Amino acid sequence: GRTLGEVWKERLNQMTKEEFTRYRKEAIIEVDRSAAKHARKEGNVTGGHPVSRGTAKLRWLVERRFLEPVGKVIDLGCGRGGWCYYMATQKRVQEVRGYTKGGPGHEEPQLVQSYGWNIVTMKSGVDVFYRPSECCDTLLCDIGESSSSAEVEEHRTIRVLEMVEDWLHRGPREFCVKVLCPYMPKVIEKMELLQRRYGGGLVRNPLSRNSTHEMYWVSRASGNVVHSVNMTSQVLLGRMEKRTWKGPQYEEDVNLGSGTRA
Ligand SMILES: Nc1ncnc2c1ncn2[C@@H]1O[C@H](C[C@@H](N)CC[C@H](N)C(=O)O)[C@@H](O)[C@H]1O
Repeated sequence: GRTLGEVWKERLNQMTKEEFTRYRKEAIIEVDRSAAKHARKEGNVTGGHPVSRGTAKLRWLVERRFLEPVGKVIDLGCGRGGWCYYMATQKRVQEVRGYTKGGPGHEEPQLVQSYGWNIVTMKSGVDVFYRPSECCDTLLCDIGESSSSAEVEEHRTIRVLEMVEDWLHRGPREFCVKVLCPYMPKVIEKMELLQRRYGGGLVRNPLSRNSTHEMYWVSRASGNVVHSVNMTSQVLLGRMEKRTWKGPQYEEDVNLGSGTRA
């Protein structure tokens, strides 16, 4: 259909099992989680290992200044807690509150003791779509249930964005919101309006797998929404037609350290 994003989606759903798994990691940056996995088994809760691949993703963003976490942090759809625990290590942050659905099929928050864990409070069993908004200085959201249907994803992304705006009008100046399907017309229009009222821009995280078109709307980014999205659709589409396959590119999963913060 229209938009490069839609052709990408069509081509993805047409791949065989083996090519789909090969393609999703091609040329993306991927942190090694071996040590984190063995620490979980041995119960090593103070080794400083992140609880998921999510922290390395948020680190990429914060390290490039796409946002500057500060004050009270609320993390919607915290899952295991990768973003909460990473935010707990930032000096400007003083409180981290995470909410996640939990329950069968969903990740439960993992309680570990990486640096600043005492400032973190995660509550499971909370479907954020029904929870009235709360005040915060930094708002984070990483919700986006994928679907083979681009229309389903468009609807789910709009739902997220309308939910997120309820927390934004409260005052959070700093934010990072995952936009599951940014290429569909309704999300493009919704984002253009959201960008007018709250600034920021769409950024493609190189740690994301090629099997998802997800991009992050962060407060300290800018630029045309259509341009940014199409640019990403092109990179994703180009990775399907390579003749030389190099697989995922290694990067160390940085240690969060341990201890508590005053
Ligand atoms: N309606 C919802 N309300 C609250 N949480 C949700 C909802 N839908 C999905 N989720 C959670 O959102 C999470 C998405 C994850 N990718 C978050 C990972 C997290 N950012 C990390 O770094 O570890 C999942 O754990 C889902 O269970």
